[PDB]
Amino acid sequence: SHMSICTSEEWQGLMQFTLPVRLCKEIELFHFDIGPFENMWPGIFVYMVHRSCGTSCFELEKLCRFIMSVKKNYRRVPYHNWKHAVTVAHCMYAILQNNHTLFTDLERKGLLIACLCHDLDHRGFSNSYLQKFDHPLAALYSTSTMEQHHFSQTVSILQLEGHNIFSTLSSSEYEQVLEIIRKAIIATDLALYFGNRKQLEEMYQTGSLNLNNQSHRDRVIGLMMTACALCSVTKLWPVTKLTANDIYAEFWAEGDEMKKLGIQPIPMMDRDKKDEVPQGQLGFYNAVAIPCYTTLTQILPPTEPLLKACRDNLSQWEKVIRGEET
Ligand SMILES: [Mg+2]
Repeated sequence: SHMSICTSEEWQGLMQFTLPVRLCKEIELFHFDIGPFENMWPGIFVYMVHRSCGTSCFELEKLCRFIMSVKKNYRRVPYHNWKHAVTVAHCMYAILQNNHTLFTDLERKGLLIACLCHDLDHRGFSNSYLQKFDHPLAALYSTSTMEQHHFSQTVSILQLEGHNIFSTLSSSEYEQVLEIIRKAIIATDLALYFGNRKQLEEMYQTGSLNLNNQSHRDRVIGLMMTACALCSVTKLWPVTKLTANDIYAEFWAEGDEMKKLGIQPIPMMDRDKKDEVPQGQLGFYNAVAIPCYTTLTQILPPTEPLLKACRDNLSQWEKVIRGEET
């Protein structure tokens, strides 16, 4: 399937990697920023998998090959890259650690892997772009185009020799974890978030939400995936601000291509309309981020720190709009 594969030096190096003692405590916190520790990113993921799922959950050799090959199949784009993948996986780790027994062993291992793989082989182009210009991917995947591709990429990596970390699961559990991963990755398509959140909010307010109901579990997991995928808005302001720079760098490049195809891009993707960014961020926080973390906190009380951090960043964008930026 034209997948990149890690080298022996790469996965063997990870196998011997040891995570500094000081970071063990930091990694448990919601606001942890992996940014200053690039060389340790693969190791941080191994650590989280081991703490959440156990050191024997996966054959170590296979897990290290899987991780280093996943890294190699993320592209050098400004935002939807390897750093983003590990950042999202860490948010999931923090959510799971704080709500551990609400999720099964199968779900925790599937969700950590889904987060690491949720944007696999992203090229820096949105579903809007692929569908507007009839990219082959849009023909193959009519909706949630890039997300269906990310899942396909995930399965392709598992299919590489010695990379299938899930093979030791019974045939029933194997099928189940692949479905958990497929649904989780598809849920990262923000187009689906709006309806999912509205539904969950109503089930919560009316008291019909039932975690013993599979469809309800699927929706809760979907909201968790959205929360993790957007977690840059829950970091300390300087981190959130720096990440916004990368997000827009990617958007502006897409907008440049649209102009070449004769189409005016939306203002958010127009590098000649940067003055509109602060209000654009306000709109995103009000329509997507705040409601997401608000409903997540209602369903999973321990995730409240994400909501508090999101609210703090909304306030920061409001300060920018008032001309108080430093
Ligand atoms: Mg995505």
